[PDB]
Amino acid sequence: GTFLFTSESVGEGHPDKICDQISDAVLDAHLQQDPDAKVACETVAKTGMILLAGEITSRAAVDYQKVVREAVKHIGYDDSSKGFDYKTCNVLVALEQQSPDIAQGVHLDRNEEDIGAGDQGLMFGYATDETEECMPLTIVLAHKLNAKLAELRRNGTLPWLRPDSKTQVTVQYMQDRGAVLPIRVHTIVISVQHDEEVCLDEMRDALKEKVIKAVVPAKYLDEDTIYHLQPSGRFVIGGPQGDAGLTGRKIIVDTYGGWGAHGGGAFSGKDYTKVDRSAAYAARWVAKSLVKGGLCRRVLVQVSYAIGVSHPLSISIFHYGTSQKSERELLEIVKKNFDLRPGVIVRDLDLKKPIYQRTAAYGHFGRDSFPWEVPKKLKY
Amino acid sequence: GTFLFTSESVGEGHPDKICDQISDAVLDAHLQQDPDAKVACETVAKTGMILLAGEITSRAAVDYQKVVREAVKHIGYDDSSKGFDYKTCNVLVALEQQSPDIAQGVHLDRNEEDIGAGDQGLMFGYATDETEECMPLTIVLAHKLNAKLAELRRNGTLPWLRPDSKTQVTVQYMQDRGAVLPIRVHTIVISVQHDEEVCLDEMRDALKEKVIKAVVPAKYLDEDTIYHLQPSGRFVIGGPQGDAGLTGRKIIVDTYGGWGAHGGGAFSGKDYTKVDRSAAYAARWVAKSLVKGGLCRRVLVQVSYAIGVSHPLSISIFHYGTSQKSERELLEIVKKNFDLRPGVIVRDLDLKKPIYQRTAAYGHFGRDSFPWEVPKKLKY
Ligand SMILES: CSC[C@H]1O[C@@H](n2cnc3c(N)ncnc32)[C@H](O)[C@@H]1O
Ligand SMILES: CSC[C@H]1O[C@@H](n2cnc3c(N)ncnc32)[C@H](O)[C@@H]1O
Ligand SMILES: [K+]
Ligand SMILES: [K+]
Ligand SMILES: [Mg+2]
Ligand SMILES: [Mg+2]
Ligand code: NA
Ligand code: NA
Ligand code: NA
Ligand code: NA
Repeated sequence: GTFLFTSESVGEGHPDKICDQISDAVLDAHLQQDPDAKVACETVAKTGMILLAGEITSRAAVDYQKVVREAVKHIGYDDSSKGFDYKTCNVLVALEQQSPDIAQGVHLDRNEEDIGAGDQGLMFGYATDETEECMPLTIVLAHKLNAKLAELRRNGTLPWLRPDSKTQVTVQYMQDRGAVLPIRVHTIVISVQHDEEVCLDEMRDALKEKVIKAVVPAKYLDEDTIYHLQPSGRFVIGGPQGDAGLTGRKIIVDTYGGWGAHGGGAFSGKDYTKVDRSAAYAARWVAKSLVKGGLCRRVLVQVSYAIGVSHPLSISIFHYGTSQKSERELLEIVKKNFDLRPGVIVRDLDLKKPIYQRTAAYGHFGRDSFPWEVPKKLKY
Repeated sequence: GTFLFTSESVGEGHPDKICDQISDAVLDAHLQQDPDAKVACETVAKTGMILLAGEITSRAAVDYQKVVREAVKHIGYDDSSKGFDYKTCNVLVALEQQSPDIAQGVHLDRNEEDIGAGDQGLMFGYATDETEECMPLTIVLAHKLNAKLAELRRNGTLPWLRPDSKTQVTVQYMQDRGAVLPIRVHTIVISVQHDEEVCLDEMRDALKEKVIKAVVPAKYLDEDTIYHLQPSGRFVIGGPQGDAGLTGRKIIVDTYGGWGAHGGGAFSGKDYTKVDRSAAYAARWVAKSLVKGGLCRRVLVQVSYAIGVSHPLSISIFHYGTSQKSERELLEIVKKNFDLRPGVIVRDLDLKKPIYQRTAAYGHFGRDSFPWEVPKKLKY
């Protein structure tokens, strides 16, 4: 009756995550001045380079040099010895206006509530009662391991740490009438960029004692748990120098860690009219509302859109057998309680607010009581 | 008992797909000369620009200008009137060697069969008996609609078509003891870039009569089917000019269209040591082998790895209730019949062969009898 499931997370300095954070720093900078900015900002990172490419139509005056460099500073890349330095790297900009053909078909001369979806696409939300925050334990633990690394880097207790990290957690679960129950941690991987001086044994001991034991409850760890700590043996070169980064290349880290499903679209760098983001946030909100409302223990929600059309083309509910109500009944409850037009989601979830950089590391869900994490009280 | 499910596909000229195809053209060019090339080539596209960024260590001598421009030519962007021209666009290259720290931890001085995984990560394979090729009908139809557009563009019967397109198909299904049975097509979306002269009514009529009816069996279409054809109303600006493209931004189009699951890693531009690709191909091979072997009607396979470690850290089988055998029994069959070390997968699936550009549009699975699509006969 038991099975394994694995999820990963990455740190703030993983090169793809750098790009997500920069893209959302750009979005936030625009929204601070123009709440209706149309933003589709992709970021690419390689040795010494941040490139911004995409489409922005906005009344804001944004200093891209400053915004990019401040984001990199916050992440911690502040010296050539670390492989990347916000003070001295190249920032290149290839940004144009939003296509007028898109604008006319999506939002021009439309009532805000009746704005069209900014694109076609499909999106999923997911929730599971296995944690209070309604997220899979595998990814929660993986994120917290990366957060702990950043904490110990920033507080100076492990000064050999650098910002680029990856973690991976395999949990053994039991099945429980469609719900899942975590039993134990089967395997943990941690890889983190480090300075030239620290030895492998010092790092592996610190990762076990000061990172894993600080994060993972002892009840989940036992004599059989497998640890792969600095498994490559050496990780001095890191950040964009070690591996090119791009926005939207961590979409499973950003969401459910392999659980649930994904429609494919990236979140970062996009304003609310891009339903890839807003409708995925709304679908999470629906899923979490169903679980916290006691209607089911685990649920997957699909929605889809066509460019220029406000109402979703399809809505689907999959409850894994964890409700007394049928999926059809849950779908009817959802349709009676939620309006998933993007021009309504923006109001319900306050999606013109410049909080997006905060979403761009450690997952978009299960944290911080963002609006999509506050369940809606359902009438049925 | 019925539900809706939606999947999308994109055409060869969608800007993200352009990048996937270029990344895999670069990979193939290296593999033609050096079967052991280490390749991690990301591509970015915006108005007038293809940028290559990443890491390649190879004995090949590759003319990146030629390889990139030939790929864009094949896609069909050959004139400024179409928004992009292989003859005149900018090709910029930011390629460095593979990090020596990665190389030493993954493959240097290792027996090929015992090469480490090139990264940590998780990967999924999926198969469903609802089509002969063991793929979801929603995405099969979505891909075929894009292929039909390209066919009618290239044969001159719809000369107003351009290469950038997106499609989306919503199917109504019945549940059948964990398997799924397609009933009818509920909604179809098609958006395709077009010339300045053709009118909306001509396009919508052609898309219904010459594209949809040519692709979708009439038995699935009825008076209730909803058609969103050129729903934005105008799509003259397209390709990278309309929307920036990046490699690895169509990972759900590349795989199962929202069905199954995804571990997050992109395929294109990566040689076999990157388990994001090779282990996902192997997991598809496992899933399809289980379904074609009669052991189940629908199955999801998870595998995961740590950088530098050859054997997977976890393997999991989820059969949706579609087998008489337990998931544990299927897992034991898989473990007895498959060796999922990357240095064995490469031999079984012939992954040094330069066929990767062929995988980079219309999905990596369900087509062309690639090695991962030829089931393994299972002993149990
Ligand atoms: C293996 S390259 C993909 C990711 O793995 C990490 N990485 C880079 N170099 C190493 C290394 N030497 N050892 C382990 N992980 C690494 C970085 O987070 C990078 O973005
Ligand atoms: C809306 S931008 C995202 C994708 O949608 C497509 N697209 C671009 N412009 C339009 C348009 N005017 N109408 C419909 N789809 C478009 C292109 O495939 C692009 O990559
Ligand atoms: K990369
Ligand atoms: K884009
Ligand atoms: Mg990456
Ligand atoms: Mg895209
Ligand atoms: Na274990
Ligand atoms: Na819509
Ligand atoms: Na319909
Ligand atoms: Na491994």
